[PDB]
Amino acid sequence: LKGPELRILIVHARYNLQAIEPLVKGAVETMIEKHDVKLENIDIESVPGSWELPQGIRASIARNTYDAVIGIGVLIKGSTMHFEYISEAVVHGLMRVGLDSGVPVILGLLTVLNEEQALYRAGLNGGHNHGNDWGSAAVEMGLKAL
Amino acid sequence: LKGPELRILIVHARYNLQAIEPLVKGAVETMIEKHDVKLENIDIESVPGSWELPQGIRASIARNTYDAVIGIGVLIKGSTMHFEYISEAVVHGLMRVGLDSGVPVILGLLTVLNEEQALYRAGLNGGHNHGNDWGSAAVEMGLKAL
Amino acid sequence: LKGPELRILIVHARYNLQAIEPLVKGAVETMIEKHDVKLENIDIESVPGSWELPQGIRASIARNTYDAVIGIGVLIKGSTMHFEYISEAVVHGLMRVGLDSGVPVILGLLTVLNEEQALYRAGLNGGHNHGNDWGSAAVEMGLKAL
Amino acid sequence: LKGPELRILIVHARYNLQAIEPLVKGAVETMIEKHDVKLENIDIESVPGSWELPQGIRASIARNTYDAVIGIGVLIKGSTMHFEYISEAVVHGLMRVGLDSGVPVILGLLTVLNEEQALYRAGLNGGHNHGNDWGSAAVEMGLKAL
Amino acid sequence: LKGPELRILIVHARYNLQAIEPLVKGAVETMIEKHDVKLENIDIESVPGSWELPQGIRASIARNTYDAVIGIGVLIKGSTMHFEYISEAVVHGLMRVGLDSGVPVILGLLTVLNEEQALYRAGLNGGHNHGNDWGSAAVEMGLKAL
Ligand SMILES: Cc1cc2nc3c(=O)[nH]c(=O)nc-3n(C[C@H](O)[C@H](O)[C@H](O)CO)c2cc1C
Ligand SMILES: Cc1cc2nc3c(=O)[nH]c(=O)nc-3n(C[C@H](O)[C@H](O)[C@H](O)CO)c2cc1C
Ligand SMILES: Cc1cc2nc3c(=O)[nH]c(=O)nc-3n(C[C@H](O)[C@H](O)[C@H](O)CO)c2cc1C
Ligand SMILES: Cc1cc2nc3c(=O)[nH]c(=O)nc-3n(C[C@H](O)[C@H](O)[C@H](O)CO)c2cc1C
Ligand SMILES: Cc1cc2nc3c(=O)[nH]c(=O)nc-3n(C[C@H](O)[C@H](O)[C@H](O)CO)c2cc1C
Repeated sequence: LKGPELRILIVHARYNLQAIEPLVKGAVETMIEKHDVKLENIDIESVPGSWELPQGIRASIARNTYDAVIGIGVLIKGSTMHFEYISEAVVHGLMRVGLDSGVPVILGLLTVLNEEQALYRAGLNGGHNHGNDWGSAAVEMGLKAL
Repeated sequence: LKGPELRILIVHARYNLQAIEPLVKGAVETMIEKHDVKLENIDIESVPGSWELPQGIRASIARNTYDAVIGIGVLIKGSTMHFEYISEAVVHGLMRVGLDSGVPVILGLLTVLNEEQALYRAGLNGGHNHGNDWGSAAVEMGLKAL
Repeated sequence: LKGPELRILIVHARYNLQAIEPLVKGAVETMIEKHDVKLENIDIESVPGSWELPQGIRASIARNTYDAVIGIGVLIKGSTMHFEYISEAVVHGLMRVGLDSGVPVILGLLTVLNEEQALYRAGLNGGHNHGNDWGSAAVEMGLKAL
Repeated sequence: LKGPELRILIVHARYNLQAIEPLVKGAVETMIEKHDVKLENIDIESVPGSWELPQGIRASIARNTYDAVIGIGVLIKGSTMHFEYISEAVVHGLMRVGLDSGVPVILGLLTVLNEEQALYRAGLNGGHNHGNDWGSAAVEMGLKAL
Repeated sequence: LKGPELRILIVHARYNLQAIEPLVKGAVETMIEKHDVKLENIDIESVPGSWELPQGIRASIARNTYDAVIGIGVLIKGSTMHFEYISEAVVHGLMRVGLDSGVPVILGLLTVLNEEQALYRAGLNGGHNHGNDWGSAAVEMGLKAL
C-alpha cells in the first residue's frame, strides 16, 4: 500500500512526552518509509492534553483537507476516577468526530495503569511501537476513502 | 427465508485472523447454502482493526447499496484498559452507523477474555460458529427492510 | 385509562422464547382486557435478537404510524463481556429511537444473570409478569402523546 | 432570587410514591415560598416509571413553553443489572433533552442501593429533602436563561 | 503564548466552594499574569451544581462570543451511585457542548473519592493547583481556534 498523494494529520497531546515522541516518530517513519507518504504532506499539531484531542482534530478538519488523521495521547490511571471518565469521553469523542466528518480518525490513545505500560507500547524496553501500526492504518483508511 | 436478490456487505478486521476466518466463512456459507444468497452479491472488505469497523462500514454504505451489513472483529482483554474503552466505542458506533443510515448492521464483534473464548465461538474446539447466526440475521433483516 | 383508537407496535427478539412469549402475552392481554385496545390495532414483528431491536423498531416506525411501541428481549450474562456491551448499546439505542422519532418506546428488555431471573419476571415460578406493566405504560404514553 | 413570571414543569415517575411525593412537595413548596413562583405557573405531569422521564419531558416541552423543568424519579438497585443500565440511559437522556431543546432540565433522579437511602434524601428519618434544592436550581436556571 | 485579545468564559458550580475558589483563582491568575489575558475579557458565571455545567455553558455561548470556556466543578463519591452516573453524564455533556459549538471547552471537573483529594488538586496541603493548567489550556486552545 502506497499513498504518495495522501495528506495526513497528526494531533498529539503533550503530557507524557517521553512516550508520545516515540509514538509520533514511529507513525511518521512508517508512513514515509513504507507507504511512500511525502513528508510535506504530513501536518503535526499539538494540544495541551488528551481532553483537547477531539476538538483539536475537529478544528483542523474544518480548516484544511486530510485523507486521514491520527489522534495520539496517553492517559495513566491516577488516584481519582478522573482516568476512567476522561478515557471514556475522549475515545467516544474521537469516534464521533470521525463519523461526523467522514474523515478516518485512527485511535492512538493509550489508556494504561502506569508509565511502564505506555513506554512498552511506544517501542521501548523490548516493546513494539504501536505508532507504526497507526501509521499504516491511517494510510490504508485514507486510500479506501478514495 | 430466501434472499436471492439481497446484496450483503461484510467488513472484517484483520487482528486474530485465526478466529476471524472461520467467522466470515460461516457467515458466507450459511447465506449461500441456507438462504440462497448469490456469491456475487456478497462484498467482503477489510480494515486493520476493530476500531476502523464503524468507519469502514460507513464509507462502503456511501459508495454502493446493500440490504444488510455484518461487522466482524474480535477484541481480547489485555493488560491495559484499552479493551474496555474500544469495545464500548466500537459497539456504540456500529449501532450508530446502522440507525443513521437505515441499513441493518449485524454485530459480529467478539469481546472476549482470551483467545480460547474467541475460537470457541468461531466453531472450533467443540464450539458453535456464531458467523452462521450472523449470516441468517443479515438475510432476515435485509428482507424485513424491503 | 382506555385507548380504543390507539395503534401499538411490539417488536420482540427470538432468543429465549420461553421467557419472551409470556412477556408478549401479558402485554397484549393487559392492553386488550384493561385498556380496551383493539386486537387489530396491535402489530407484532420480531427480529433475530436484542441487537436488532433498535433498528427493527426504527424501520417499522418509518413504515406505519403507531402511538407507542414496546421493545421486548432478554439478555443473559454469559462467559464473555458480550452481555455488558450489548446491554448498554441496546438500551441506549431504544432510548435514542424514541427521542429521535417522538414516538414513545417502552423498554421491555430484561438484562439478567440467569434464565431463572428472566422466567421469574415473565410471571412464572411465583413471579410477576412485567409484560403487563409494559402494556399499561404503552397505553398511557400513547394517550399523553395526543 | 425571585421568579414571579417563571413557568416551570415537573414530570415525575410513579414507582416509590413514598419517596417521590416528599420530593415533589419540597420542590413546589420551595419555589412558591422562597422564590415567589406562582402555583398556577407550575405544571405537574407524571409517567409510569423513570424510563419514560426523558420522553415525557420531551413531549411536554413540545406542547407548552417552560423556563425550566425538573425530572423526578427514584431507581433502586435490584437483583439484576437492570438498575445499572436504566440509570445510565435515563441520566444521559435527560441531559440530552435539555441540551437539544435549550430548556434547563434539573436532575431529580435518585439512584440508590435501598429504599432507606431514598427516603433519607426525601427529607425523612433525619435527612435533607433534595426536592428543595432542585426547586431552587430550577428557578435559578430559568432566570439565567432569560 | 499571549492572548491579549482573547475573551474567555468560566462557569463554575457552587458545591464545595472551598475547593472551587482556589481552582477559579488559579485559572484567572495564570491567564492574566502568564498569557496577558485582560481581566475585563474574562466572564465568570456560576450554577448551583455540576449537573448544570453543560447547560450553563451552552446558554452563555449562545449569548456572547468567547474563544474558550472552562467548566469547573467538583464531584465527590457518596453513599449512592449518584456520583458515578452524574460524573459520566456531565463529562460527556461538556465534550458535546464543545464539539457542537466549535468553541473549545476545557474540563475543570474534579471527580474524587473524598474532600482531601479535591483540596490537594486545588493547590492546598502541598498539592498543585490544576486551575493554572486549565487557564493555560484555555488560552492555547483559544489561539489555535483563530
Ligand atoms: C487531575 C488530572 C489528571 C490528568 N491526567 C492526564 C493524563 O494522564 N494524560 C493526559 O493527556 N492529560 C491529563 N490531564 C489533562 C486533561 O487531558 C485535560 O487536558 C484537562 O482536564 C483539560 O485541559 C489531567 C488533568 C487533570 C486535572
Ligand atoms: C494496545 C493495543 C491493543 C489492540 N488490541 C486489539 C484487539 O484485540 N483487536 C482488534 O481488532 N484490534 C486491536 N487493536 C487495534 C485497534 O482496533 C485499532 O485498529 C487501532 O487503535 C487503530 O488502528 C489494538 C491497538 C492497540 C494500540
Ligand atoms: C456470543 C453471543 C451471545 C448472544 N446472547 C444473546 C442473548 O442473551 N440475548 C439476545 O437476545 N441475543 C443474544 N445474541 C445475539 C445478539 O443480540 C445479536 O442479535 C447478534 O450479535 C446480531 O445478530 C448473542 C450473540 C452472540 C454472538
Ligand atoms: C425489573 C424492573 C425493575 C424496575 N425498577 C424500577 C425502579 O426501581 N424505578 C423506576 O422508576 N422504574 C422501574 N422500572 C420501570 C422502568 O422505569 C420503565 O418504566 C419500564 O421498563 C418501561 O415502562 C422497572 C421495570 C422493570 C421491568
Ligand atoms: C444526592 C446528591 C448529591 C450531589 N452531589 C453533588 C457533588 O458532589 N457535586 C456537585 O457539584 N453537585 C452535586 N449535586 C447536585 C447535582 O450536581 C445537580 O446540581 C442536581 O441534581 C441538579 O440541581 C448532588 C445532588 C444530589 C441530589
